[PDB]
Amino acid sequence: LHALLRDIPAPDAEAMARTQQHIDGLLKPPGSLGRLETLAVQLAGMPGLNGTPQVGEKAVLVMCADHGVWDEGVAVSPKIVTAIQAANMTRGTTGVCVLAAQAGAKVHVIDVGIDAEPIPGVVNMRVARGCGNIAVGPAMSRLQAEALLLEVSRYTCDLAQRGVTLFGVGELGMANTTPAAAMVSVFTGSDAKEVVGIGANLPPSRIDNKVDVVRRAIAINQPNPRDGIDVLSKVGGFDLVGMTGVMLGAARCGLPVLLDGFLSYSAALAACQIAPAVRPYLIPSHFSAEKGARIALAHLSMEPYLHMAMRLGEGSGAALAMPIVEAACAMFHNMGELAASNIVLP
Amino acid sequence: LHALLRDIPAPDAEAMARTQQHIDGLLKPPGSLGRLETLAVQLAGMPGLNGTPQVGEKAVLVMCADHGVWDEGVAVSPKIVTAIQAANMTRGTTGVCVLAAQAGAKVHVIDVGIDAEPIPGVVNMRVARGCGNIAVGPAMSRLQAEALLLEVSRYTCDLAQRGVTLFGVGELGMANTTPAAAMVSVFTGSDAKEVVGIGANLPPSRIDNKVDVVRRAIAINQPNPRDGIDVLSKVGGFDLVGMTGVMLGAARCGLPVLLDGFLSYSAALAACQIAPAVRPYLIPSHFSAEKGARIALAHLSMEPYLHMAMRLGEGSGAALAMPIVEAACAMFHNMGELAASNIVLP
Ligand SMILES: Cc1ccc(O)cc1
Ligand SMILES: Cc1ccc(O)cc1
Repeated sequence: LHALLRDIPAPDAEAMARTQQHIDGLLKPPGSLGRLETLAVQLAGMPGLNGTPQVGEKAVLVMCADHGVWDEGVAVSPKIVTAIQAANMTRGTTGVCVLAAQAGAKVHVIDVGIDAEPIPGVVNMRVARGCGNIAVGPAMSRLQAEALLLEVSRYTCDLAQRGVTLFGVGELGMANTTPAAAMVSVFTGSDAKEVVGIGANLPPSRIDNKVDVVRRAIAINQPNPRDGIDVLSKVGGFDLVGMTGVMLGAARCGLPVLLDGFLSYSAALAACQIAPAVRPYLIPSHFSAEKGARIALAHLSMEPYLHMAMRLGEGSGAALAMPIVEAACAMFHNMGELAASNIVLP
Repeated sequence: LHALLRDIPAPDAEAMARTQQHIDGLLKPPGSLGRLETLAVQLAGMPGLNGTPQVGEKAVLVMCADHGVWDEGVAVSPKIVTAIQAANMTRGTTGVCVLAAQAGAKVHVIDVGIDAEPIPGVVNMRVARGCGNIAVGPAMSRLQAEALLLEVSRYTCDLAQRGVTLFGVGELGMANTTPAAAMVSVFTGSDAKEVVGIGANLPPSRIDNKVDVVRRAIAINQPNPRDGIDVLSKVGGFDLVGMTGVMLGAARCGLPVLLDGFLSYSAALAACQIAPAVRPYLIPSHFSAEKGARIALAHLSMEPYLHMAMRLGEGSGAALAMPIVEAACAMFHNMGELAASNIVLP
């Protein structure tokens, strides 16, 4: 794991320069394609991409797990929905499945800690039958966190070997917006009230209790903000840990990762805390409708492309932005050049 | 034309109710898919869609024309670029071509007034060899405007007959951000300085002159803000007129139109002024980086989905949002239902 972190590659400045120059000569006024140009150069700097913006196969990794904090009444969704939906992921009827198919991406469902019998068809990396209730203790042990990180990380890089060049990260876990808020608060030094949202339609009344639970989790565990692993293990979850693992693996493999929503931003904060080298590999998708979104995004210095008021999760936003990535590549590769049309601009 | 305007259909409230209800039973927390749900219901209300969100063939209509105001030094792009790029549109090397191909849409290049010899392969609907210099007079006659409106409108509906269900609107005309700003100012009652932008890399120095030209166009012509045709003919352009025509035709045909950037917002203001019934057919794409964008959008009460800092034009933003539209349809049609999984939410 030290190795892992040690070996994350830096972006290829040379490839990026070449990229920029090529983009500048395309059939348009310089800089006119805005963030599409910026995205393209960003991809060019990614070592697993072979010096040019390209997209091979696409995959969306969905990390599923249950949380003990559910017992604190912070979620109106029945706990069993995690297991139900996980099964549904195998049948292609879920939101992320539908959008991924639309984007030509494959969905990988991973059970990192569902509190139910194992589900056939789901990748089994289960740590436990749900994590500990962060309200009264840690979610898990540091060892457990590290091991899951390693395992997911590896799994991710392995896919790379099979032609995957673009990852999407997502989750599924009833009550997961609670640990997500706790992490955000901790990492950004924001107060709980400012980052605690409605999650999956939590009634307005119930908010206060959710805020209290978050505060308690923090007071009781005293996670160290300078230690991302410490934070994850204490007030995080298996699903949160697995998402961070995808980010770590993609980065190590020198490949791009598309973020999803709020939950994903939390995992991204942890990943960047653990290894800043991860940053350049992350690509935002949409601007989540969860209350704590703006703060979390400011801390990652990220500006999403999509404003859809989405808050479903599952990696649905990631799948939705995939076409944008492909767009930047198409632009890079298929547009004609100014010089070829004898067009000369000041 | 009175007929045309008279026959624009109202949205189908019945279809929309059915839509909403179906969306509500899908495999997700109610309202969790945000604007994707809203978009879907919006499409369901469109009469040419046959009571459900669907997308058949896609087309992007690019209206090309020159402007006399070019002579006022408001644009650094050589005037001939309009004609050059128009030809390029026929070869599939332009920005909109590349993105449309990515979206599976076909590009229709229409010459409404290029100041050059006719270009083979381009649809010929040329009014004149460039419009009048709005700085010292009207762009064209009212008759000319009406006729172009009619003709484009018809052309648009005709495509509908051939399986097209989703339109994209774009333009190509050196110096066109000038009449666009004039229109915006007029319709929104905003001062010129507030809506005049850099266009295609106009140098910061040159701005002042651009602002003056806009003011002059307005003072001299005295267009009537309550009369959209009056405004278009006076301080608009052939390209601006044609874009409005696409919007009018799509609406009459009861079909959706995806807007592009700043230029398209101007045409949309005119269209809504001329026929408010057009409104429900319009769908924003991206949030253009042109200075006057926010104001123009506020007046249309529209919030774009994409934040790409784009300012190329040509209908590039429209092509880029097409996949979003298809996403909303896929969601509507392919997701499973809560009840089927025995999932019960409060
Ligand atoms: C120089 C140029 C190229 C393309 C375009 O759409 C406008 C201007
Ligand atoms: C009820 C539900 C459905 C899907 C999902 O991802 C979360 C909760």
